[PDB]
Amino acid sequence: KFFSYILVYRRFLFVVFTVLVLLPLPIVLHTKEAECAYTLFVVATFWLTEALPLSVTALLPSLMLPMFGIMPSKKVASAYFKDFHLLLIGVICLATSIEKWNLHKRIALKMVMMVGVNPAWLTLGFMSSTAFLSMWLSNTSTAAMVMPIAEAVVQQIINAEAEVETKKGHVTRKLTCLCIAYSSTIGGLTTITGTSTNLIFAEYFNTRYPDCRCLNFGSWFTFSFPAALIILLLSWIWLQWLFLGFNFKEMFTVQQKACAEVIKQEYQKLGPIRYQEIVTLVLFIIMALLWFSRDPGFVPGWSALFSEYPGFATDSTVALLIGLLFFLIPAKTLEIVAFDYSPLITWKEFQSFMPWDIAILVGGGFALADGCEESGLSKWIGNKLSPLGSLPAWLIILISSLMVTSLTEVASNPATITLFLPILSPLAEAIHVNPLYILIPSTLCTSFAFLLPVANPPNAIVFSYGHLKVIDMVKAGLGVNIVGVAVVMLGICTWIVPMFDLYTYPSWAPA
Amino acid sequence: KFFSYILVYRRFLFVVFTVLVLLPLPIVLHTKEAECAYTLFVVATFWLTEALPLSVTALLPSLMLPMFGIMPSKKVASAYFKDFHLLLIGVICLATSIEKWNLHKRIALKMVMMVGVNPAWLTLGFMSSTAFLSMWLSNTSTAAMVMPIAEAVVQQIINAEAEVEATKKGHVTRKLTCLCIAYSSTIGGLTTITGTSTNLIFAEYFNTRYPDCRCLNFGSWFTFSFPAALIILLLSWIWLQWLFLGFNFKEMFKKTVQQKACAEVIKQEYQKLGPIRYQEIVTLVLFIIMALLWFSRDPSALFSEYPGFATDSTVALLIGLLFFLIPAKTLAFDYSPLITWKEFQSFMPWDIAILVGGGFALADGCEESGLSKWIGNKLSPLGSLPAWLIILISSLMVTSLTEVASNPATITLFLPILSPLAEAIHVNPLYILIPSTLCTSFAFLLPVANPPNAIVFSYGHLKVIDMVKAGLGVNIVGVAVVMLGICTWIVPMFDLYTYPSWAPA
Ligand code: NA
Ligand code: NA
Ligand code: NA
Repeated sequence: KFFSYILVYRRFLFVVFTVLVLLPLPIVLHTKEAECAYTLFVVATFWLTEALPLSVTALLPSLMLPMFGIMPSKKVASAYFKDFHLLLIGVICLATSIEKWNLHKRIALKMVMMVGVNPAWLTLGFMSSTAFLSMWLSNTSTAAMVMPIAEAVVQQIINAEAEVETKKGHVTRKLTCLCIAYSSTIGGLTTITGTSTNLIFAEYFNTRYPDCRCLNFGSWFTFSFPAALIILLLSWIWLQWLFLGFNFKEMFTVQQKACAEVIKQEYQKLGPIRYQEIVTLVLFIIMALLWFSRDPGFVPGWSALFSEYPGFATDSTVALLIGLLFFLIPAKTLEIVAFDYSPLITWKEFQSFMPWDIAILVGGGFALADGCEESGLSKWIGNKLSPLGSLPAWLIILISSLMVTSLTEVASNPATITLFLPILSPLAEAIHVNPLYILIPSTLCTSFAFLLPVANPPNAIVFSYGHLKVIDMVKAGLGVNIVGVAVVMLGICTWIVPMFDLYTYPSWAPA
Repeated sequence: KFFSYILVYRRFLFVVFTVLVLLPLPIVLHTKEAECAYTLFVVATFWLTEALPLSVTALLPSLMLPMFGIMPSKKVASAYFKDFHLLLIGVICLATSIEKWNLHKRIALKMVMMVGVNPAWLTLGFMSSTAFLSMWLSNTSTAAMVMPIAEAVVQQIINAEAEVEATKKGHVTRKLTCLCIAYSSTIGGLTTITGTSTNLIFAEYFNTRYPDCRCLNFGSWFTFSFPAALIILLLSWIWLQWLFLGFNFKEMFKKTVQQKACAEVIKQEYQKLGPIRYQEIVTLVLFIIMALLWFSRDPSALFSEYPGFATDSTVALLIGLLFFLIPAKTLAFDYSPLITWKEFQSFMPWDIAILVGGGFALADGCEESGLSKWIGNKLSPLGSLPAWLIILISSLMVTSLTEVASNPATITLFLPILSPLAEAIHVNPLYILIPSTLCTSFAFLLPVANPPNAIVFSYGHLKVIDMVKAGLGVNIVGVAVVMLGICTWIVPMFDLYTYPSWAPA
């Protein structure tokens, strides 16, 4: 009798139960830092299991932090719109222009005609291309720009699968989403400028250790490319096994010819390229080049033109500058010339197709991280990590790597690395084991945020495309994170200590 | 030829021309004040001319200020989201819950049954209800909540007239109702500190800059705002009913063959709605809980160690998020929470949020660039003119420049300029700040002036010339009434003639 009533209203009952069961944490402990811990636990629990919509959960910090007195409501609101949101708006303008004029369909059909009919090679090509392109621009930018093309490819293959005559389509869409999202292994690990975490680490190391000049482009790549490539290959294998099937003999039929014929027929139906598509392609190229030319790290960029106000113009300035141009560039004339022209995209079309839910979710994650920093919660974890000097070096490395890769779960990678570096470096120098030996694994594992969205902006951008099953993302991310941690361990043990000389105390380290 | 190509591409050519022609100012002056002034001029020109979408123009500060070097892009992005947006989200949840479950039509039909079918009495009732709601709710939230109900009212009125007969008058009535809601929202907002974010910003600025002064509170603000608000509301109602429908003398005070038929058909519509059911009542309960907490918690008294941490936006979020988990319908056997995030997303004015954030960022860049100090220095020699002429000029300037920028942005821009000016002329700071704060809310000429105007104009019944014609008269009436109130009754209560002890010498 009552069992059915409990089963039907499981979400409401679970929400109430998890609010009340963690309630003793604030009242007990004299209300010191368990309030922010309780807020984080409740929000994370609601994020793991779909008790509430993800954006509704992201709005919870705006309730909990002000009432607990951790930080004022004005500051919590100010934390909801950040630089990433301007970047997202700028990129979404371009994405709307791409999809409205069927440029994505044309690119997808051309790519399918060229190579990649087999799903395994298609996924491998997506991962390799996204990983290579993310070497230079950013994780967020590349994950945002290459995702529409992959979605178009998958949609076109699904449409052509009819062959003049399902469960496979959605699982392939999830696999494509995850492989685009998880292609952070090359995008930032390999190059110092690839990710934010790697610029912050380099700046901190140079400031704290001016004598050591080993960290530069062409030396980060040497020790980081093998590990990142191994992670990429193993993650591709793991994703191809988890979703769909893996057969060794298949990678090592008339349906393929029928699909190729359908794809060719559709491509011919597209016809010659249009003016709007040409303009959109040119603006895409200009945006990508401007992102690449901000600060390559080996040659001066255009930021040297502004070499008086450093850090003022970020990637989002480029995104906005090239995206707002879509609202004023003429697309069609209303040759009657009745009233005026029309823009490439109108605000009506931009309001839709905009991931407002993703913006709210990332804002909520930012607010939660800021609330954790404001209270003595992150500092508490860092101070708990400090008294491990008596432990062996490898155990210290493993504990630090796991703690960093699990604390970047709910906080942005730059915030986690900026928090942990001042904590680890005195700990590294307390023992005589080569502070790089402990700094490298932590900064490598900080970017391994493959679990849940909002942890990494690429994850949220990919999550924006409707395949909102968090449990699948968690299942894939656990394996990818384990693979990444294992490969980082193997690299520290094998490849990195020859060139960085991580076994003995260096001269540049303080005595 | 050339002329036809210029005529078709008006907006593109105008945008390029305005960007290029004002470039001499930053190129020659080489000062941060000039660059901020250039950004202000470009944004204002695009807002009046509407060459670019209002949100697209609002995003221009985040592209211009970082490039000019005024402040980093991170600060500009941080300036786009404030407590007003949290309040807006919290109240849009409730508005979505009201509209989805057909509560707006029920309230509309009950109101029509109560106050008959005469358009002027309906307009009076709408203005009174909107003012009462905006006394506690923000003007944007008040408009978003109220406007669907009046849309239902007018749609039912034209339906009844068409069926009884079996139009231009109905279109005029819809225009008048939209304008009256848009104005009355702000008119009610002027009454209280929490009615508008403009009053909250002014109050916090006055408290921070003048800690010694403790005059401002709910009671004082109500005492010197209620008479002016009532007079302005009544005169604006008279102006609106004279403009569109035409004035009446005695037929207004005082059944017609069509009247009983319309009442009857409204009655059958009301029974066609059916008895009140679930997915309602709970909406009313949550709304009255929101209002009760709004005028009970903040009249606090429970969170004393943290004063000002929890505000009306916290209560709005607390009540609104309950619309995402309370079950509505059975069936996976998972229930329905009375709102799906898709429904909230297709109701939330994201463009309004971006526009207000852009205004906030532009104002913040205005203080950071130092342009506000330059404006205050240039306005300092106003001491020669009498105090009444000084306040008249200040109020006229504020109400003229509030038609382009949002009310909170305008007030937060002008407070750091006006407050030192009051101290310089050795005059009571309140004597200058209060009229300016009251006249800041008088933004009626354009949809960009305040978000309620944009919400009203979004329905497409109104057009810009009618809004301008009504807003000019309402603004004149408001300025005159505010000046009269300052001259007559506010001074005896506040002793504004003498220089206060809290103000620096
Ligand atoms: Na990257
Ligand atoms: Na993270
Ligand atoms: Na305004």
